[PDB]
Amino acid sequence: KIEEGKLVIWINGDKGYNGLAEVGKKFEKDTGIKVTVEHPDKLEEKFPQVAATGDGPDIIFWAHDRFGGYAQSGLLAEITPDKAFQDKLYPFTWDAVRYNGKLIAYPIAVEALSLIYNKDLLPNPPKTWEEIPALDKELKAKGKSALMFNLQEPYFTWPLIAADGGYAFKYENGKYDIKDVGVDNAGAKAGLTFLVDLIKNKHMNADTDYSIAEAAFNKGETAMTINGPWAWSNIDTSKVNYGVTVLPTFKGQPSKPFVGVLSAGINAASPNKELAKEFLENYLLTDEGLEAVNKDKPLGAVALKSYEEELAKDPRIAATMENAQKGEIMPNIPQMSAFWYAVRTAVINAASGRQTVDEALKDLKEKRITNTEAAIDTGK
Ligand SMILES: OC[C@H]1O[C@H](O[C@H]2[C@H](O)[C@@H](O)[C@@H](O)O[C@@H]2CO)[C@H](O)[C@@H](O)[C@@H]1O
Repeated sequence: KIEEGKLVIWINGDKGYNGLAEVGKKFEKDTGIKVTVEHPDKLEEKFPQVAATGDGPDIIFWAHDRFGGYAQSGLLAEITPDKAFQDKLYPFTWDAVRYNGKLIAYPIAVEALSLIYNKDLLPNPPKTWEEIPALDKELKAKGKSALMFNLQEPYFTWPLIAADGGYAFKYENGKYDIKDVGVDNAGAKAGLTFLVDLIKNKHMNADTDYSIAEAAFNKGETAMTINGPWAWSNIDTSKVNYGVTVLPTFKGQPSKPFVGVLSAGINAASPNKELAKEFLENYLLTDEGLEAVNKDKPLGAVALKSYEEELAKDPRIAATMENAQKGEIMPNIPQMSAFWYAVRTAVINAASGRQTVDEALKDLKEKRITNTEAAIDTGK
């Protein structure tokens, strides 16, 4: 059971959890309540099974896409901020994190992937994916690579896949249709085919993960990488001279990155619901609170209007918001969990040569997605 008179927060390791501890200590200073920030492995998978026990954290921090699934399972406490508080944050930020015509979590900040490039050895970055192969050959002669990024997570390869009209679930107007899937259309296949072509011709390695790709760019071994605002902190200290720019276009069409919204939800089992609300509204979601977190590891464009006006001057955040405009907001429906688990396998198998592109994306749409939806509905 969860301890009453205490707050336990979970947040992913790539975020600024040490900054969240500072606001935690300032909270303990004022209220006498010990805040314990944690960042366990696979917390998005760990939360639901533990929340249904047994119970885990009081607050859970993750992008909005998974929260609608949590809310369906009755895991999240219903929040009630008044309109005075809602006006402090951006309206479209509240729209993401709204499920079933109801608010389920406090949104913190919005985040979208951008092309991060080393401007000392690549002063003129490529505007197209199509230019990268030839650029890689020029750099390989110098003993370096053109592009490296996490291929093990489909969040990073989605931008290219969606560039020519690849989508997850087709909307109508303020709705989504789970029967209508866009992961096996001309645009999705073309996007993935070009990516696997980069692998086939040794311009990028299929086993490249987050850690390896980050190491490569920050050590100065690759010219470009694709990542969000959270990664900027480590590049600053690495002293690599870099810039943040619009993602490469494919067939003249801009890449469409799935835009996320870091949001904090209160556990339904938590006996510290008031303290949770007290912490988030009055300590975290303030200029002072977001500074602490943002200084540790950047959040990107934040939901709080007052503080966002300050950050908007920074050209990195303009480039993040430019990539978000071209991209589109993630759905927050419960099926996004099964979607992500299914697409992940499909992309990996295609990149490893286990399946061909057409085989993987056909299997994804036809069989894999539905099997995954059945897996989580029953016990697994
Ligand atoms: O790769 C699938 C994964 O994508 C998103 O996860 C992002 C997240 O939005 C970022 O905040 C950061 O943590 O990087 C992650 C990529 O590993 C979805 O939020 C997530 O549900 C999904 O499984």
